[PDB]
Amino acid sequence: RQNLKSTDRAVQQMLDKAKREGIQTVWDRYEAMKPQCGFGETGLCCRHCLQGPCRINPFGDEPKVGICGATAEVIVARGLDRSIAAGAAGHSGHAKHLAHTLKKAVQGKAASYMIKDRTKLHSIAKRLGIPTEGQKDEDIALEVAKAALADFHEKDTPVLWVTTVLPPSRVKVLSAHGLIPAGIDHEIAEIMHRTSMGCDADAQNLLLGGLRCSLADLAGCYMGTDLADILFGTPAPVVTESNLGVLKADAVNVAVHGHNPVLSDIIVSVSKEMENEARAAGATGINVVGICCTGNEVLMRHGIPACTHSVSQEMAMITGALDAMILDYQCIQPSVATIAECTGTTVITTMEMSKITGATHVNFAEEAAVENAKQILRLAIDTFKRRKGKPVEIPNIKTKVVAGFSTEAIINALSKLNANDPLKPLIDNVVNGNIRGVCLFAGCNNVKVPQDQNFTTIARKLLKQNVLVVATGCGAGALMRHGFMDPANVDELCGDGLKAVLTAIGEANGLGGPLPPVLHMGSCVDNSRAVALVAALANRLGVDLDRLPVVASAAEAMHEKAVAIGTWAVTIGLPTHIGVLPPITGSLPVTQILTSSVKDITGGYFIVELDPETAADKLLAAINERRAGLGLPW
Amino acid sequence: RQNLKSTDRAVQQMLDKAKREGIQTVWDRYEAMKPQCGFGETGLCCRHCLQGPCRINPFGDEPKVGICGATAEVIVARGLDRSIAAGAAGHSGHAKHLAHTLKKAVQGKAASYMIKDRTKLHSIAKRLGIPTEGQKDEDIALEVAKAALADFHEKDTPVLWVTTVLPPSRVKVLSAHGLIPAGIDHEIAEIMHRTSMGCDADAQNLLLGGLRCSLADLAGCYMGTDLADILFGTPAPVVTESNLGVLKADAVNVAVHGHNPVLSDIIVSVSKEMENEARAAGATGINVVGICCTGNEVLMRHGIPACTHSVSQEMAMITGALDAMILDYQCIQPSVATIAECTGTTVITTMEMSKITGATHVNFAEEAAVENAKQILRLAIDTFKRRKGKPVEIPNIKTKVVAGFSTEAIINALSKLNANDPLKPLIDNVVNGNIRGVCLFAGCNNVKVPQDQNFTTIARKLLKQNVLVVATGCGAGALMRHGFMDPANVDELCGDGLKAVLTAIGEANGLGGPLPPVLHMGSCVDNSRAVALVAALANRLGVDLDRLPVVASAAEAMHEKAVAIGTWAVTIGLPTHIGVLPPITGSLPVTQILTSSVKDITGGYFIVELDPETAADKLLAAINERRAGLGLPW
Ligand code: SF4
Ligand code: SF4
Ligand code: FES
Ligand code: FES
Ligand SMILES: [Fe+3]
Ligand SMILES: [Fe+3]
Repeated sequence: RQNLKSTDRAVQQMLDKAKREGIQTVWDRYEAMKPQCGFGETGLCCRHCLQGPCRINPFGDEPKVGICGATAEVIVARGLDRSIAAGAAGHSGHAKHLAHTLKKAVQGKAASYMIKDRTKLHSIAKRLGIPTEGQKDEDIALEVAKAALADFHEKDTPVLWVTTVLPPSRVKVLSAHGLIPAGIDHEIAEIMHRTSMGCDADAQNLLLGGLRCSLADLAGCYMGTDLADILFGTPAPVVTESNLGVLKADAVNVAVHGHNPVLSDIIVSVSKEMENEARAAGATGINVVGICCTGNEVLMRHGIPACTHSVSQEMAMITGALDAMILDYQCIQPSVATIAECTGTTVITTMEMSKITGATHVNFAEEAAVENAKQILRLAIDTFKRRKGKPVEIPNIKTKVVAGFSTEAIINALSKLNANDPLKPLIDNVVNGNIRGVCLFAGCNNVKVPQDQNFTTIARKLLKQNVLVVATGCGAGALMRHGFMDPANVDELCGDGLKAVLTAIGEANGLGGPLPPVLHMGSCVDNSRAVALVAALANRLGVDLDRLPVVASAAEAMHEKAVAIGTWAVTIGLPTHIGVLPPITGSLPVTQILTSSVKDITGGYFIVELDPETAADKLLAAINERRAGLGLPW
Repeated sequence: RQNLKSTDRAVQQMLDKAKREGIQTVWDRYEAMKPQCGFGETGLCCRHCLQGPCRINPFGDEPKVGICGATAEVIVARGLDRSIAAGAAGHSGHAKHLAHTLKKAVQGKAASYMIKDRTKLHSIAKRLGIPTEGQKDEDIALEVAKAALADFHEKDTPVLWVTTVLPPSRVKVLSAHGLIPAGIDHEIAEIMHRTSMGCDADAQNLLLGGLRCSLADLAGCYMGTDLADILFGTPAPVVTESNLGVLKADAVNVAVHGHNPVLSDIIVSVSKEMENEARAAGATGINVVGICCTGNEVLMRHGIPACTHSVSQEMAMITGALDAMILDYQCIQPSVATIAECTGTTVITTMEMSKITGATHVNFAEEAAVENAKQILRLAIDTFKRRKGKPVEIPNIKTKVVAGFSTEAIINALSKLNANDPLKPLIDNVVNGNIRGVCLFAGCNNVKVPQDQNFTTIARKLLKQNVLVVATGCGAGALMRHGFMDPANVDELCGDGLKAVLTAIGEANGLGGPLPPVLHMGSCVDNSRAVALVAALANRLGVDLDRLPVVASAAEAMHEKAVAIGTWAVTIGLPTHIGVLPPITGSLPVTQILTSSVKDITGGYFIVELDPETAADKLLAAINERRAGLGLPW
């Protein structure tokens, strides 16, 4: 039964096709891996030196300790810290790329890029303390780019993409515990050092370092969103579609996959100039579709329809209609390069540090972006021509998606109810119980969990209990593909209080109907937008984030990046659910820190719960405990 | 039989004591780990996301590929790259600490530190291009410290502690392959990114990134040596002793253990001012002894005797006479904190990012170094008092050690034969066959190998074949403890040609006898001194390093740092032996790159050989192939 693999009907249909065609999928590779190693599952394995591999039995007799003397506590904490550092390295590497792109753009070195959002640029400069009065925009932008790059290393200030984005009282709590990062790449390196053999060997000390590195990840996320908004525009509400039915047999279908809008944004613009060239080849046009975060980026800004996400990404190929898959980095199953031989798809890498054996590599340079995009799209057009006459099987399955809810857009929507105190109508409805609290869904799909099952099960229970639900990344992807971003489903999905608020906001925005059930706040770096919203609420209320009825759920987490995000959610003060097991259960002391005693440090805490109906109850309890702490009914 | 555990008789004696006293050692923890996991041993395990753990059978049936599609090639290369990045993070973290210390010293913020080697400071400034004429030393030093810190991040120049230390022709080869690092912490982060899930998935591309990150490690090593020489003095020839017999029952015995001379150098100086305070407590004085690299640092500069190294570090404690073990970071078995409860030793950590549960922590600040050192040494004095009346068992085993052969010191010794062309007498004797070639022994001991057995077996064979042998780190430690640094053993150990050269140099230096059989070039960062010597020889000859009859051997390697060092030795052009299995054999394509096709990229290559008599033959063949390529007899 394909329903045990994915709850998405389009994915189920393509799983049937892959099976009859003998094309191995992620689910088949998972089945072939079972049973998985219990040492790795519990975190009780270490390969940090050539005396290893070392392992510790979770229970029973020897081995009980690593060869060097490393305890279970130490081994588990060191492994977790390296995962946080790896996640930080990815989000902040993405941000660094955008900083260099902005710098090039304003220095005259990359004319395909420009300041598109001047309002965003000036507001970021003001937040950072960079003067704007009497300065040319290009000079302000150069200073912002230089400040972004300076946050990667030690200097006379800490990381400003932490200290300028959280309220002073939160920064103070963190500073008292030594948790403010000194530099993003500095912290990543310090983790790698401290976790190497014969260094840090105290679980609490190790985990404090991990919390600090998670804040370096947050800075990378926030910097990425900031810079992408300057370069490509801050999102506003947009209407599009999702799921495999957005592919079109009669078009050149091009997926943008990976992460950085420096690549996907140009593919979108250049594809429109090439419509007549695609038509000369017998297509109707070029149909750009999204996969994973770079898909979210172009969905949020341009309404490009999302094809699929995360674990099911191979299924777009199995249709037979995917002419090209254009990749930068992160979250791309390398299986795509071999599946392409069977499906005909042209898989194209573009970044020097992210190649896949068997894929075609087209170097992308920001200095030649338009030229490089045309070379890529001409490969896609050629591939379309080669499938002239082949039947394709595109499931006729799609949902309507309203998205584009940046924090600026949410504030603007609320301002239609209260022009000069936009956050107040949200707060009023929390106080009166029409909004019980807020839950951010974030993160990936994971082959261990039937695809989307945790996201939808938890979201349904929260929505019925009047929780305002926001989402990013492939959590937003799951919810969009199951109709949670279609305002036509508000009546079915939402409790009466939440429906009343979504309707009041929507009617004030001229929609004649509500906002959607779930607000799509963007890509995974755009988890930083949720931070901006929550920090703005905390500041408006004069309380810290750990007193707000706000929770997060990485319900189906996979990537090291999702571990980093969950960790900074805890660090900034949120109850944070994770719906898969991180490799921590082999140490009860480490588990106790992450799920309990960190409350006394940051006010946040992990909630590890694999059963989604139980997870929803635990998330509601966390929200309601925060309501009670504010003196509110619940 | 303790000879299967260690070839060091003092270690054997303490293993007997530990056994009868029920104190578990590293060897016992290794026995309890057997059989070790074959997936980890071969590199065929991945835990880079929460879909894992993934494994690949080396041979047979499924699993054959990771869940995301990662091949054996990819998994092996990604794991290796993360080990290189971790090694870079340690050596360069050490260097960064020294850069901040020098900066503080010359800004008036840390008066226990100063410019001790003004000649070294000016020569480093000249090498970097920093002007010195008409500048105050403190201003030159501030500029050098600032340049050191700038090499950690991207800027308008590549990493100068690579490009200014290798000859232009070598830099050109590396640059053509994209291998020059852009910034030290930048490269570490880029490795962590590219090796995270769904990123780089091409073995050759991954390994090129690893070679580049290994050059970031080299820069950290060279920067560490440079800055420590400025602050603490460039080594010159010194005579001391090694092995456990350097402990003294009637003294306060204090081991300095870990890595950074910012800590050990001050412990040495302050201990002398506290002699009368130790005597009031009934001791003869404070006897500072070394373990691991920080021991090597104070041995090289001050003649502090070395107690033990690497795998046998617990044995110093088992004597019952070790009153304190003063730690900073790296290579410290965390077992020491629990062994201390049985032996009475006071284990003291000092660095915020390297704590050990159960050890006493005394924060060390460079701004208060002397005060903090006295607090630490008073704990040691108190511990001595508590063992009044307890028998101790110090093996009466020690060797004489001549050390202090910095590259400056080697050039100066050679200059007694040829004042204005000091390298020429060395080259002349290579040409005439009195010196067959040069071999650098480097790296750790590893519990899998009977301690020291590979270092001594290989060195004996090379010395008899007239190879000039230099050593660093715990390879120098092994050789010193077995008499290879005592000039009285030249007749026994050295071939006639090598004896003739060591005698000619020694007699010209007024010794009435030879240089020692092996030249101790210092700590592990001081592998950079061997680079300086080899680069100077290459420059004098007008050839690149990959034409010289110079090889390296990490004969008993353990730490991620040793993997990084071996990798940069290959990258700079050396045949590089490793005497333990790195986790690569699960991929034949990766093994073939590292042992064969990298020759076409850098001219260097790994020689993986666990049998030391065979390794010696392979190293001699590599030397002789280089002689033949220069047209020399062999
Ligand atoms: S660091 Fe310690 S626990 Fe890890 S592999 Fe090495 S000896 Fe084993
Ligand atoms: S990155 Fe790929 S091979 Fe590694 S644990 Fe995740 S699914 Fe498995
Ligand atoms: S023993 Fe299986 S993850 Fe290491
Ligand atoms: S399966 Fe043993 S190292 Fe992972
Ligand atoms: Fe993502
Ligand atoms: Fe060392």
